[PDB]
Amino acid sequence: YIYSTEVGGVGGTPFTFMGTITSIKFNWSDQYKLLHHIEVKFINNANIYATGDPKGNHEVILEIDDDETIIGSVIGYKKGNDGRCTGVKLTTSKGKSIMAGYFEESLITTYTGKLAGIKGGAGSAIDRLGLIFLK
Amino acid sequence: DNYIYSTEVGGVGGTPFTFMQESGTITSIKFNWSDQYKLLHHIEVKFINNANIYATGDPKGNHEVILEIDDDETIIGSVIGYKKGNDGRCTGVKLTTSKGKSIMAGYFEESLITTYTGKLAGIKGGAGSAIDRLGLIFLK
Amino acid sequence: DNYIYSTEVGGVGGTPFTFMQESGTITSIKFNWSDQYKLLHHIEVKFINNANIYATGDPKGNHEVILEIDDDETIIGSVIGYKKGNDGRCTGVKLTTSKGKSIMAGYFEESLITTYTGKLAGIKGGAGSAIDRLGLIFLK
Amino acid sequence: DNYIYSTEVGGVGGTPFTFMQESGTITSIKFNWSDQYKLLHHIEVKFINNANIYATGDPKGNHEVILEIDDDETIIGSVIGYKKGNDGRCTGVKLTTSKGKSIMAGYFEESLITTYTGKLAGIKGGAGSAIDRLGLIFLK
Amino acid sequence: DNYIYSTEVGGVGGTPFTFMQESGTITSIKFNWSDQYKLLHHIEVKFINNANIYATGDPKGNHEVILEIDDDETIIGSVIGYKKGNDGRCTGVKLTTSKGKSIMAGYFEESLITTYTGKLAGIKGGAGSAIDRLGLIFLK
Amino acid sequence: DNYIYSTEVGGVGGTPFTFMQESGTITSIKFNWSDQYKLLHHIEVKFINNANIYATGDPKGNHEVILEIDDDETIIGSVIGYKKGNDGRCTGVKLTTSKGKSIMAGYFEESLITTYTGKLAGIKGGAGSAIDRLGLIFLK
Amino acid sequence: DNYIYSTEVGGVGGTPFTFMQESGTITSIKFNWSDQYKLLHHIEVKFINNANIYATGDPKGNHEVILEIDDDETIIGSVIGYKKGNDGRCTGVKLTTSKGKSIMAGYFEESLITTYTGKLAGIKGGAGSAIDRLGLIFLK
Repeated sequence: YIYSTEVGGVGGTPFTFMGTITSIKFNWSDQYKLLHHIEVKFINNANIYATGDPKGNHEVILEIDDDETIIGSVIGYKKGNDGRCTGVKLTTSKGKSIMAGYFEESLITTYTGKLAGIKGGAGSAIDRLGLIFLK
Repeated sequence: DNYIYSTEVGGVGGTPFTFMQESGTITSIKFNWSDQYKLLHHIEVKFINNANIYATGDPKGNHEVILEIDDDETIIGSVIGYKKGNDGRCTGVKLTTSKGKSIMAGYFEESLITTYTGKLAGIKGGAGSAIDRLGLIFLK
Repeated sequence: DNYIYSTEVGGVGGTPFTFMQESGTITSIKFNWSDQYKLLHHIEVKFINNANIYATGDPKGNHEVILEIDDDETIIGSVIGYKKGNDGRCTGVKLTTSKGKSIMAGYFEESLITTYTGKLAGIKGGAGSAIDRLGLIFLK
Repeated sequence: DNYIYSTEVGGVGGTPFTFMQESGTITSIKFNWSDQYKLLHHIEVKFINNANIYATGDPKGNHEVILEIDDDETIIGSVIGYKKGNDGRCTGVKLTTSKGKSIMAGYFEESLITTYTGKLAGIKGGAGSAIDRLGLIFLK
Repeated sequence: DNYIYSTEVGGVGGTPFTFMQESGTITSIKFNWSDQYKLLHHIEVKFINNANIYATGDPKGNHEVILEIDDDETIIGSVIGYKKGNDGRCTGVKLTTSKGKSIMAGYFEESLITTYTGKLAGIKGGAGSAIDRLGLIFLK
Repeated sequence: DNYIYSTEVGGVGGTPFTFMQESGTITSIKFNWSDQYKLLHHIEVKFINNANIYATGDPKGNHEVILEIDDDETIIGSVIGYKKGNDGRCTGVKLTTSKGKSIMAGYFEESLITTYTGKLAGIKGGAGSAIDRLGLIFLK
Repeated sequence: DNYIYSTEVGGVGGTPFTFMQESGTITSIKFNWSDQYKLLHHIEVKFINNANIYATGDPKGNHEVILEIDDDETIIGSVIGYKKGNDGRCTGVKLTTSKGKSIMAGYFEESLITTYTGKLAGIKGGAGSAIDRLGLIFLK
């Protein structure tokens, strides 16, 4: 497994969810321009692993075929100890793509391959998010 | 199953519907929608080797689109717009086939899902005044 | 039949027409339409190895387009605009062939169908003042 | 005989013309047109291994375009703009070849035909003040 | 000949020029033009295995462009702008080669020719104050 | 060496830095920059098989970007914006890899370098308040 | 020679320069230019297996660009802007390599040359205050 850089702040409760992700969901707000909540289903598992309070007015879901990889990954975030995740654009190997939240401060173009989990911290909002892939 | 169920999105309201055939694939599908309420209201679905039209929800909407689908043609680009929550609704659908055919009906102002892809084999959900909830279904 | 029938779309009005030949395929097809009423009004259709012009509905409209079609050339992109309902009408047609040839006729302001694809072999429907109803037909 | 005749479009007026060679192909084509009247007025056509210019209609127009055509080069995109009816006229022509060459002449404000495609082998029609009527011609 | 002569376009005025070799192809070519008069005024042409610079017409124009041409590089996109008539002139030239090189010179406000294509092997025409008349020439 | 040193561009000011590892490559890089001063201010760099974060210059800037880089992924498109002269500075960087990944940081209003390409293996330069000077380094 | 000389363009002024090495190729190249005078003013050129910087003309200009060039990377798109005449000057340069790298320097307001393509092996010309005259040079 390959662990992307966790970006955003140091706040909120630790989460680590790690089969392959076969669905992912991003709750976000216009009022605060933050990611607030994430859920993640796995490949042969009905269980929904979730984190942070879904207090936001939009959500998007990306379903992901068994053979489909992420080729284009970007997380928007505010940098610093006092930080937060603000947005995410993902693009797959089949042209599928999702845009969530805002990109007004800092960015990371992450590592690419088959998305295998996420890790970070979450409270009111998503304090910190880093992706995980295969080789 | 020999089948992949997309996430049913929208609300928990209306009457359960499930359209599939023992060895059939969707060969045609229709979406009624309104400008006044920005909702999907009605759906119909024919299948291969079967004249029967399976329908659901009240077609009270002022537009409709139909996609016919060749026997060997797959869905490669699928998106459902919807309002999230227990008290939710479907608002729009874009489909794109494996032959460049594309239909786009509805509004996408709140929430989205980019679904799974393959040979469209049925739909599942709930419907009343409008389409409360919709999830697609594919082969392997 | 050795034939695939597109959904006839539009209303139930006007006189039934059906154009197909024992061993022809459509070689030419014309669409008359108006700006004043935003309707298809008239259609004509020549066939391979046959000089006869098969026509329907009154050509009262201020524009027309013709698509000529090579012997080996297929339809890959077919769309009919229409008003839905028992008291309905066809409003427009975009066709695209397998050589990049394409025609746009009339208006697409209410409802659409993306039809099935193959070698265009005839048309069927009803016509009066205007084209009440149109469905295409292909080989397999 | 070994030839495909596009539909002659436009009116029934002016003097008959038919330009073809026993085993030759058009190697150059010219279109005179006006801004004042938005008509094609004059055409000329040389053929392969033959310096003679076959011409028709009065060149009273303020623009002209010439398409030269390589020996192996085909027309893949052909369109004639025209006013429909017994009382009709040709208004414009777009041609596109198999090397990306293309020419645009005149106006397309009333009616169109997307013609048949292949190696252009002659033209036929009628011409007077202007080009009353034009149909193209191809090999197999 | 082993050669294909594009149509000389423009007027009948000025002194005859013909730039050719028994076995040579243009290696470079230059177009002088003015903004004041919107005409081509002067041309120069080197050839492969010949240090002679062949020129014609008075270079009284305020811009020039040069296209150098690799040994294996062909013209795939050739156009000459010109005023038609006995009393005529060349106004512009766009060339595009087989390596994406291209030059644009002068103006295209009246008439055009899309010429034949191949490896450019000379030019021929008439020139005085300006370039009265220009035609290109290719191999087979 | 086993390397290729791009040109260090910008000024001669600040403290010398050099980040390289004995048989390893940059696996991640970060650029801090400001809107207020239109400068690169700080850089950090992780390497393959090494948890250490090597950094330089004061991160007083209001934006940062990070590029992670797969083990087999190369830089194919590299550009550094900078103010030239003894009293100079780096103002921006665009990088593009062999997987379409790309990052933009800072401003490009004065001077540029399109660098050498291959596997990014370290950076070298000088830094103080800001990044006085930056040059990249690749594997031969 | 085993070398191809681009046409030197611009004026006849300034001191002759010629940069070439017995078996090497340009590995780097730099263009100083001004907004105040819209001229190229200075050029520098490193070569393969040689740290020496060969330069010419006074760098009095407010911008510079550098193109680094991989060992196997060729120029596929080369253009020099210049004022023509005995009293002439170079105003700009666009280069494009065989890896998508490209640089734009100075102004293209009067005259151009699209040069010969291959591996850049040196430059020659004249320079003073500014770059009076520049021609490129390639291998076979």
